[PDB]
Amino acid sequence: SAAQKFVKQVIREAFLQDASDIHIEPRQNDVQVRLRIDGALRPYSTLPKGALNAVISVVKIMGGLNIAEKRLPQDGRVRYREGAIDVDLRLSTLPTVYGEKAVMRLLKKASDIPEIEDLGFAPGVFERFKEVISKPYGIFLITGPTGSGKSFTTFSILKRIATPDKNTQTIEDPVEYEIPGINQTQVNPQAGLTFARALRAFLRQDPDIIMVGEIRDSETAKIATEAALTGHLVIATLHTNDAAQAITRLDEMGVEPFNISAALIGVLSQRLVRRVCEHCKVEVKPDPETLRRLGLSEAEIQGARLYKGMGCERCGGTGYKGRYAIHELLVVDDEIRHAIVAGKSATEIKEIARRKGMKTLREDGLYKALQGITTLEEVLARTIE
Amino acid sequence: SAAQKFVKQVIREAFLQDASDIHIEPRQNDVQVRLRIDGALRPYSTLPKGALNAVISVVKIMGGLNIAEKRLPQDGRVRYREGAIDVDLRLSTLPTVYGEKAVMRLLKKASDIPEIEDLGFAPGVFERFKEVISKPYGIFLITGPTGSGKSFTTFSILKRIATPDKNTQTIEDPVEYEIPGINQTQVNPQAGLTFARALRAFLRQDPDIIMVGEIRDSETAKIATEAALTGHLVIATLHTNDAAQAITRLDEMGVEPFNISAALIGVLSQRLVRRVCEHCKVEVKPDPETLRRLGLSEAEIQGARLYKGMGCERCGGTGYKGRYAIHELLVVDDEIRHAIVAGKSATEIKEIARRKGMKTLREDGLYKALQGITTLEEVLARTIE
Amino acid sequence: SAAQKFVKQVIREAFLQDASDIHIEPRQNDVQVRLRIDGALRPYSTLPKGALNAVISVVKIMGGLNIAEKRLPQDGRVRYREGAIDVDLRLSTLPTVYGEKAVMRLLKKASDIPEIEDLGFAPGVFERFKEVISKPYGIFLITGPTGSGKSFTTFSILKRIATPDKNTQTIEDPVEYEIPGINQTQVNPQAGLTFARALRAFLRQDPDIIMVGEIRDSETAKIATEAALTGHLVIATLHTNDAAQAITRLDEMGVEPFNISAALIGVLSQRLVRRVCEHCKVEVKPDPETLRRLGLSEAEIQGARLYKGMGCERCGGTGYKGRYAIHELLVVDDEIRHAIVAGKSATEIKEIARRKGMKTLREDGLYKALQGITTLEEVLARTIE
Ligand SMILES: Nc1ncnc2c1ncn2[C@@H]1O[C@H](COP(=O)(O)OP(=O)(O)OP(O)(O)=S)[C@@H](O)[C@H]1O
Ligand SMILES: Nc1ncnc2c1ncn2[C@@H]1O[C@H](COP(=O)(O)OP(=O)(O)OP(O)(O)=S)[C@@H](O)[C@H]1O
Ligand SMILES: Nc1ncnc2c1ncn2[C@@H]1O[C@H](COP(=O)(O)OP(=O)(O)OP(O)(O)=S)[C@@H](O)[C@H]1O
Ligand SMILES: [Zn+2]
Ligand SMILES: [Zn+2]
Ligand SMILES: [Zn+2]
Repeated sequence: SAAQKFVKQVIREAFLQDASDIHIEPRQNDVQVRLRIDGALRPYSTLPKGALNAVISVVKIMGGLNIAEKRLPQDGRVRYREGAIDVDLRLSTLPTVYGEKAVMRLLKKASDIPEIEDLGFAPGVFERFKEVISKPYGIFLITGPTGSGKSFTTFSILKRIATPDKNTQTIEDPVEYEIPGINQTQVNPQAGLTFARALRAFLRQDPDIIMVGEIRDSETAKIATEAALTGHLVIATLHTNDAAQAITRLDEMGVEPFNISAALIGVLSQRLVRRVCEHCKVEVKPDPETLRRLGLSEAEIQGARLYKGMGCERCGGTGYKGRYAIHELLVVDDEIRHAIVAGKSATEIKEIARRKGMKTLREDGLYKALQGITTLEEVLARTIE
Repeated sequence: SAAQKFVKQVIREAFLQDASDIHIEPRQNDVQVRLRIDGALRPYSTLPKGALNAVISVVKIMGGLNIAEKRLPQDGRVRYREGAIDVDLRLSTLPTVYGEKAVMRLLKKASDIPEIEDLGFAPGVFERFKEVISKPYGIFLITGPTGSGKSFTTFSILKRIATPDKNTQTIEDPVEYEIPGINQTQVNPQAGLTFARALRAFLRQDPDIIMVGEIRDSETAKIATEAALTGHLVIATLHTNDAAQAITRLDEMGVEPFNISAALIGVLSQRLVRRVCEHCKVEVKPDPETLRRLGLSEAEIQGARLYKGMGCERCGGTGYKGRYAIHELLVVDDEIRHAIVAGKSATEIKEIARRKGMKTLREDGLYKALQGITTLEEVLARTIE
Repeated sequence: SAAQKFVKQVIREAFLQDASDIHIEPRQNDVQVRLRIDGALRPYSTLPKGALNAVISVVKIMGGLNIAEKRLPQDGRVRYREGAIDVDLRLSTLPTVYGEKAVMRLLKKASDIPEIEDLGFAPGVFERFKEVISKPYGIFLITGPTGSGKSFTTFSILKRIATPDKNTQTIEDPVEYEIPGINQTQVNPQAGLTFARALRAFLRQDPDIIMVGEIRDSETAKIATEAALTGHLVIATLHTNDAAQAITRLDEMGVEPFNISAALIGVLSQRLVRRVCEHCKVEVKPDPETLRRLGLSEAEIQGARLYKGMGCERCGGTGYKGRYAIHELLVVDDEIRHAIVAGKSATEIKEIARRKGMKTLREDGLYKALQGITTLEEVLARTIE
């Protein structure tokens, strides 16, 4: 067909450019198609309004979606294959004013998961991070907004840690990609298999490592914490702007600070900044007023260099190509446990940690921005500085 | 054709007078016709009682309603075109003791939606408003009664922030304006497309900005907060007499307070006041004693220029033409976060917010009455403070 | 049948090596079986993928699990006896991506039933325990999670109170031990001999002490309570984490509040906590804030020491050797009854009880931990939320 011919090419072009998502959107007069690359959407094509139905058909067919239904959202999955390329897609259709909208999400593979040496950790923090994950039990929290690289990190860790002498059990919503040598369980709300329900079962499963996909309940916060106290390694995900507030979040979710204190081994706060395109990279001579505001001594200010991409055909005008990770790693020690009990605020916990040598998201992004890995713009945007 | 001539004229006059609604009311010995202008009903004309059924007939033909049925309400939509007039009309017929009443609403378009610079924000509030909508994720609430300008503000915001690198998704009941650049979806009961069912689907649609037209049920209030939590920007409308009560209401609706404190960027409480007609505008010497019980200081009573419109042909005698918005903008910071958890009252929150810089509705009203934008009574009639 | 033979061989080999746990894990092309020996998982054997369901059915029948239910976790206990192979198995089935995973833990072979003086009650709590179980009649509830030591405690009580001048009748699912001096009846669902059917018969068997293995009906709860009212002593097992919630549990099962208030002598809640290896004990300097937060008085904090096992040859790798029980004893008085009728919450009731001097599991666990019986972390794990 011609609609079949379009879906093949847009998926192929997405796989070739490492696009995260494909948006097929009807509008007043046309159909716009967009690709998400490096977290940001780009224009790809524009179709005649009549093209919409046939295209939606091709997509819905791939995922076993009902062509008859156009009044309700639908959800499908397809293992898509075209000679060279092989990728799973999650298809989503949504009724819109101008007709159904389709979104195709290209899922990653276990192949794609990095080793912990290739995460982007600075030299000093890397050795601390290597240490905290090597502990035999406790709970290690990874926090940040969606698209922060949190899953990539958690599985990077599990890739180094889940050896055959251990049981590695995972609760996930959904399971994105299957990992060899660990046990994975998928949340099933229709059946009633919730995060809290599966976690309770894990305790009956002789676990060694438990991966909690996401902590939203009080209930899962307690069980995840109880697994930790029981003597297991717990890797879980929380949604917090900061490392320290993960401590306060657990308190508000109802974990008493003495439980938190006896189980929390460390918190990692992750954000994902965009990487300056190499072809169109250009030095910008910077601004002493910022750098001043992130109290970089005025000895490290005129030594400092900053960079931006200019936009070229090789980055679609973006000035960016690929992404990089920035890290705020809070390691729990004997001065911090005491501050968790006694009830210090997140701000107070953080000043202690920083005074021990914790680098913040800002301070990390900046160190990477002074290498031209990313722009100062991107750093202040994803964090708050 | 005489009834056709009347309907033709009254829509023409409503159009030119910026009239929300036309009211055609059967009364004991006549028919009364009123225009709502600036939110206030206004006498337009009187018809002789035996002319009712001809006029209702014209109105029904326009919206394709049944003439035979006079015992049950009816509803229609017409795209009205006469001369240079192009308006969408919503038609309502309803049996009353003296016959059927008719209401025709004149609908606005996307072109009527202002730029955020033209929303009427005081300069100190406007800079904070801007910093609130420019955040990457979180939930921002716009509260107040119907006809307060909630939608105008919402889309004004989306005009500035729904840039083409982002997915901007809408759920609405109904979709009012057709907006370029964004994706809109309408609630559909008959198909089972709830607010909550739509919103659940949005989370598999790779969204950046989410707009929830109205939060009515407890489930929708939870999913929108969740979506904010995970890393999405959410703009939603709520009904509260006060900015602080939007916090409390989410609580009452079932949202975990730790989730509220975590996701909430801010609240905007809004009303509409009437502008002083400036063909009537006559300066009025303020009464200091009355301006003192109203919490204004001695400095503010100086530099106070009050006005009242002495009715004219252009303002229909009311002394007012046009409307203006008054604002109460709660910006969430850490102290408001700690008070949201720990279950402080709305009154407690409010006093925190003010101490931190928030102007109440009354205060923003008074401030603009001293600029002669509006009059004192309008401020007092639109604010219980 | 080939499946049945495999399961018998694995349990045989686990038994003989003294393996802790047996793991049957589906994989992508493979069903992998692992044994945990001396703390580590070792590879036992590999089964083809198409053998998975056959094996899972075998182990489900052994633990009385549902074969049909494949998308929820299940749990059962089994006593495996084939020849010299005699071992209590805890069975756990977990839904995973490649199918159901089954885990079987080999339980430490049950020790002989002790005197109530060796159950490990605190000195003060013990005097109350002794006083509750001396009562001539009424119902005494023993409650807690699976493997709490419930059955072990009830038979220890029966060891003391079941005297030859009394008839002591027992309804069990199933019968575990072989105690002299008493009469024991096992539930036969096949024959129609239910918990409730037996309990009505017991009232025609002239009893003195009745023991119900489990209350999981309304009718059983109602008959057991009725038996307590007429003037029989009833020891019964519930599965509630909190002692005070066990009262609410009976109300949910339909027992009239006034029959609960008149019959309930008290409720025992217990946990099993791992014990520190004596040959390996070290002193830990505890944190005053933590102790304070756990309700310890300033006098007690003064010379408080805590203990940990470092890992010793005697205790394998872990610093723990054997178990000990912690207790929470709710003794019903006149005030409690008044709360039950016109029912206050389990929270209020627990408050009242604590005000009358009732020790909590954590408080009980703490003091035992303060003596070196166990670690705080073991105590915190079994008392969380
Ligand atoms: N360290 C990294 N360096 C560069 N790119 C990365 C890195 N980690 C992740 N990415 C990319 O960014 C995307 C974000 O993926 P994720 O790791 O899932 O982030 P996440 O949203 O925090 O994970 P979730 O939502 O908890 S399942 C990945 O698909 C990769 O394309
Ligand atoms: N800032 C403003 N200044 C002056 N007039 C305004 C302003 N905002 C809105 N209006 C007028 O007031 C009318 C009602 O505003 P809306 O925003 O549509 O009402 P709303 O009830 O607050 O929100 P809804 O219920 O979702 S339409 C608009 O149609 C305009 O005519
Ligand atoms: N106070 C105790 N100290 C040491 N070990 C105990 C104690 N109580 C029980 N145990 C042992 O731990 C196991 C406890 O099992 P039970 O006493 O049967 O518990 P239970 O509460 O009946 O569990 P369920 O739900 O009936 S399977 C038994 O093997 C006991 O031998
Ligand atoms: Zn470039
Ligand atoms: Zn005028
Ligand atoms: Zn030891």
